[PDB]
Amino acid sequence: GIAREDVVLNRILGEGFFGEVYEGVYTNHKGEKINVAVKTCKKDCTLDNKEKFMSEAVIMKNLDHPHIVKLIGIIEEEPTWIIMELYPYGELGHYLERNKNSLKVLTLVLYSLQICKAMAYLESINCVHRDIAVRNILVASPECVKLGDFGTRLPIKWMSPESINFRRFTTASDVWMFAVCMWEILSFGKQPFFWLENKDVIGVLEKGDRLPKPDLCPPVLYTLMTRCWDYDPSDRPRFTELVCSLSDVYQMEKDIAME
Ligand SMILES: Nc1ncnc2c1ncn2[C@@H]1O[C@H](COP(=O)(O)OP(=O)(O)OP(O)(O)=S)[C@@H](O)[C@H]1O
Repeated sequence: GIAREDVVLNRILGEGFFGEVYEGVYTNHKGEKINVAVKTCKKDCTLDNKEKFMSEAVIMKNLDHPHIVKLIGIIEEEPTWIIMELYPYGELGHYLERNKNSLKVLTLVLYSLQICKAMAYLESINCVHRDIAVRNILVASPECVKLGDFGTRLPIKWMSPESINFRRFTTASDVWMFAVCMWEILSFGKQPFFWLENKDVIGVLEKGDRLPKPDLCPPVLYTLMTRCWDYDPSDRPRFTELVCSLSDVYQMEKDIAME
């Protein structure tokens, strides 16, 4: 496994819920130097938050999809370190903001498809991710993003009506939220319903109003987003079907870009 000696902290990366995340270098059993992010848990909330820290680590440790953040190892002895791959382009929302002028639709559709592949995997195990948003999606390379580790100020503007109304979260509410994430991506990181305050969102939804089609979003893709935002969760597509529709859209946008 991994030993603390094999991991050195170089700078701060940022504050996570449970504690500071640092940038470091892990050295392999083969002597390879891997750039890592090291998650830390603040020496605090006795058992409960510290149990939740470890429990979330073990899930991510068992997760292995090419478009979910990669857990490299866990150092359990106090102070506990979770070693993740470092994703050098940071958060998708920031990365979309910076590269607004040069990103084309092909790529926006590709990031959407990647996330949706990750969700199809989660869907296969009836595991609900409740934080499918550009702030929670990391950029591994211009062509590769990874869904972060996020499955009580709730993300109301990202949430399905059932979730806002009853705190029900199912794979179908993740489908609703995933379409909101597509909307963020296609809008270059705008916050959904930025023009409202949280308390106002449900009532807008309840009357059938939806996020408008982003300017660079193909109509075919907006129709997919529309189906995702069906009020009735049974009528929303499943992720396995989104993956197929999204591959088709991607393939069309590539041909269009190439010709
Ligand atoms: N593998 C990574 N590569 C690059 N930046 C990362 C990585 N993991 C986290 N970050 C960044 O570190 C900061 C926050 O870490 P997060 O995991 O988002 O915090 P969090 O979601 O509260 O996580 P925990 O487990 O709850 S502390 C943000 O800047 C993230 O973008």
